[PDB]
Amino acid sequence: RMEALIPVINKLQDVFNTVGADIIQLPQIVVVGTQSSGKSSVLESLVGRDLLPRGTGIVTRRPLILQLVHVSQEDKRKTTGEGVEAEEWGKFLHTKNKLYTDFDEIRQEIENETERNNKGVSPEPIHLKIFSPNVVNLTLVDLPGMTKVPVGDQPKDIELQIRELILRFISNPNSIILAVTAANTDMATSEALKISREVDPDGRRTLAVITKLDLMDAGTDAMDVLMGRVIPVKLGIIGVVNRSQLDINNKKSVTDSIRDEYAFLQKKYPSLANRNGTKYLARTLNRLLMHHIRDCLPELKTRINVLAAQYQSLLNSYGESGSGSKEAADMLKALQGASQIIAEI
Amino acid sequence: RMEALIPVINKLQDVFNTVGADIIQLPQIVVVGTQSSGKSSVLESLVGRDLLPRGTGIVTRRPLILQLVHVSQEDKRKTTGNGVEAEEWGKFLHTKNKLYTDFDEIRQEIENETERNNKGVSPEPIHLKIFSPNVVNLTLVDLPGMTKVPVGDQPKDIELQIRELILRFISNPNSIILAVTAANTDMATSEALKISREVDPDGRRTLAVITKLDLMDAGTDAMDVLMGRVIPVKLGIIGVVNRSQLDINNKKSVTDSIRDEYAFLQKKYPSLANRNGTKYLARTLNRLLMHHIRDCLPELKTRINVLAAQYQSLLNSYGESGSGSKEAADMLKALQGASQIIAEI
Repeated sequence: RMEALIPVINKLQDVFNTVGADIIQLPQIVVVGTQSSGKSSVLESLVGRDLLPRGTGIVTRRPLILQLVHVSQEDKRKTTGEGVEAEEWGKFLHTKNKLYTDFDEIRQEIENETERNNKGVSPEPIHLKIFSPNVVNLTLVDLPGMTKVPVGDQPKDIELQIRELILRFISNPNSIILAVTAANTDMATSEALKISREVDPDGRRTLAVITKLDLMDAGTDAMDVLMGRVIPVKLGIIGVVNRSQLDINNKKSVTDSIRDEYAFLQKKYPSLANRNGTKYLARTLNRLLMHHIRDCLPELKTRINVLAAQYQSLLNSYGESGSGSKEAADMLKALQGASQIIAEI
Repeated sequence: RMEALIPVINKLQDVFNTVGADIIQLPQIVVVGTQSSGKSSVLESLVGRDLLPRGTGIVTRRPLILQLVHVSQEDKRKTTGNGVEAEEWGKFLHTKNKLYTDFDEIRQEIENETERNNKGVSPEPIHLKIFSPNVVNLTLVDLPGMTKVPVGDQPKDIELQIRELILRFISNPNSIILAVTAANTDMATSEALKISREVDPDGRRTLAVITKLDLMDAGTDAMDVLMGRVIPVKLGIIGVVNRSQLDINNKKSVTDSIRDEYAFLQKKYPSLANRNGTKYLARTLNRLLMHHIRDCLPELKTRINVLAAQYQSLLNSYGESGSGSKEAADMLKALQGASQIIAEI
């Protein structure tokens, strides 16, 4: 079937990046949320294990394009450091074709690049492909979390740069914003939903994810929110119950968590349990991204053809080293690779 | 979707094999046809390139379990023995985890194992997994081709052994018979269809494939056959136009071949072109095998548990080396692996 489009857009995310993927306006999902929104837990429940750096320190302030590539369970490698085959592995773009079978080394490597003009915030994303038979085909551009208070309600000046970086990605007209908000907070005044209404006043291209449903105060529930009566978003409202830090320190598996999540949703939200949960979240994002890329593909393949022409006339106006011409030349070479990938189905 | 059943049965096809998979009655598609039925071309049009041994000699007289495993185009290997990422590769069960990037070396291995008590025909199948982004998830156990004339109409007595090998596989109640017949032959007296009516009088579990549609005599066509007015099979009759030996020697690609096949079907069979062709063949067989495995799965995992019980009582009757007890022990060990693989979805 011809909805195998996610790997093609993955290749486009790699062929640009350095030359600038912003002007291409690639169809992708931008993950926005605060730092106590369980944002890292929503991603690790899709991966199926620990991955993201779980110690704060002074790091984890950099975009992370997470590319989950589904494989069959008969597709295995040799463990890094030469038998015993590895069911899952990973590849960083900056390390080229180096293999990563130990997920502790993968998690270490994510933190090794987030720390390396950047005054604490760097716009350059980290490209990481996770090959696994337990994930669906899905790509998520993960952005640094905001503070749960507005910018003026906290001292650190660097927070303005964080919202600048977020607006840089969600200003993409072809980006789908996945806003993550906790249930034990005032979801009508969420920092994730608030900043999404800036580039998308209606809920046209925004899907809301409500986390930590079991951490709400006694006597209330998210029934009014999970039924589409509170948050004005139009791509859907999905509630999940991810792993807590206590579960991770107790080495609870994602498999055990999604099972206990289904039980929590059947007891508390029986009439809504089939449209919520981590399993439903991954299935919806896969279909949502596939349908979105297909709709934006004819626009994208014209966008590449128009941009290369205008960059060519930009080189001639430059005349006959030169940093402006070197920038245009590299961009023209990236568009040549982009046109080849689109041409190959 | 939880149609991850083709890799599961692929693992079962490997976990048995040595101990005997006949009594397990695995859900699989058995390809039957004559020497000149274009059966080998129907297999290479699904693989997408040359694969099967193309020199006769006196060999290729063994079953071939061909397991096409789809991969994403970002899933590549190192070439056996230049950088050069490998989009496709292969692994033989007898060579364990050895990699095969040169497809000429893969063809060589098929003939190295098909030649190695057997008096010209060996029931031991050759297990070969082909990982490729240009194939669909599909498994086809290919059996040695018969003679175009009946057994009594040719001198070699080994043909009786050939018919026995086919009847051994298609007598499986859970096997789907893929009958391959040429269009320039009398399909009412086809050697492939007639042996299929022995184990399957109606076309309950038989799909007919008509090849070489462009090789029919002037003034005739397969319109009466592709409309279900001739061959009494019930899973469907699909006609294809595969590469000839002239096209293979001229290094024609399968992409160009299916290009000419679609054009031929628009000219000669305009009202039926939509339900025929190689693309339709792979798409139909992929759904056909997936649905068949899902229908046979609840009974299959009951069979494994019952067989293990009956093999246990068989050991007890044996009492207190011994080839009969060793056979029962191996079957209990293989069924132990089968039960674990089935338990994991």
